[PDB]
Amino acid sequence: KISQYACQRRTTLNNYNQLFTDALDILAENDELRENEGSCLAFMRASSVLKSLPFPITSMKDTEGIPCLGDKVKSIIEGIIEDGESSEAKAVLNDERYKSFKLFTSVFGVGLKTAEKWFRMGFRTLSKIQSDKSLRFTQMQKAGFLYYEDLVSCVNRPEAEAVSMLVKEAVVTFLPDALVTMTGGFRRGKMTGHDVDFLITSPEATEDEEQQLLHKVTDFWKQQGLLLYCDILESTFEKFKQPSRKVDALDHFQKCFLILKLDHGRVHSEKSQEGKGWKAIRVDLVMCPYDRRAFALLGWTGSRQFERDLRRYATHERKMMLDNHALYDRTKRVFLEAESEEEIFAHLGLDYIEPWERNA
DNA sequence: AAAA
Ligand SMILES: [Mg+2]
Ligand code: NA
Repeated sequence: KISQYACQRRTTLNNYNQLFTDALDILAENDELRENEGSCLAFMRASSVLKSLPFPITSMKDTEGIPCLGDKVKSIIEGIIEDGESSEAKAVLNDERYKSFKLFTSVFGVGLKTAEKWFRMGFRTLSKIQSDKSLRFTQMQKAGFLYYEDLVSCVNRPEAEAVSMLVKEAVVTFLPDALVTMTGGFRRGKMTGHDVDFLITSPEATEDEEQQLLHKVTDFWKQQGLLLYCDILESTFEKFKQPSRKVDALDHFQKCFLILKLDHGRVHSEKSQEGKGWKAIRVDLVMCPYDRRAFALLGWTGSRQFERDLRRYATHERKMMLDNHALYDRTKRVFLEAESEEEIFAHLGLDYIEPWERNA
């Protein structure tokens, strides 16, 4: 019997139900925009469970025994089986508010509030926003518009690997024992991504050395002329605090949101200049204390739905509190240690789910 | 105030 929890399902990139899940993902995104958290969650859970199926749904009978498929969701599935299209998802794709929100938030530095503001001002295109003489843009938005075409184009695996080399080369210059791991979608087996994320940790670095590494690495790139954008968020990590109770847990580790200049010569692909000879790439770096590296790796590998269900399962089924920094057992009244993701899964009483099986 |  298929579990209601993504952390008890294996979800690989061979999705046999993309016709259904692309429609459910659009409906979930619209409910997020319309601030309908409940309807958003119901569509996300339904989309997630269909992504785990090893076969395509071809009739309503095929949905028998599948959890997280309410009456509203089953009406949407029925409509797609009928003529290969979702009239509901088609109406969202043609909605002016939905189109504007997708288009405006595609800019780095533009979120829900700024997209809503521009829509209510009567803006509908990025050309009209950029050329407006009354609008004032944040430094993040200026970078978002300047490098827009590069940031909107997919980062592929040769580019992600080229970025990994740059990150490792810079990091070991200041901390030679540091462990650098690519996380996010690429760790889950994805061919593309909007950004490249890394977890950095050092077994021998001091509290101060750990704090200074992201500043040293970004100053080095600034000197080389590779730092196009940089925002460093200082750590608010607390060694002895209980893990988050929130549905969507916050990460308190030191991190930085960057835009790096990736020279074409560094990329070893099949297509190896054409234009400027470089590509702007969104990169995130996270630095964590050595003893929390398994919790941080688990949180940053994702997917977002896999993380939500992991934390929900820990709370509701095991009376445990899990977040990117720790695992606390409320019955035993102890923090649980882990040197690997496998040990976290074993503490939770879960069969180990490989990173490429976490595409929930 | 509003970047996973
Ligand atoms: Mg990612
Ligand atoms: Na955005």
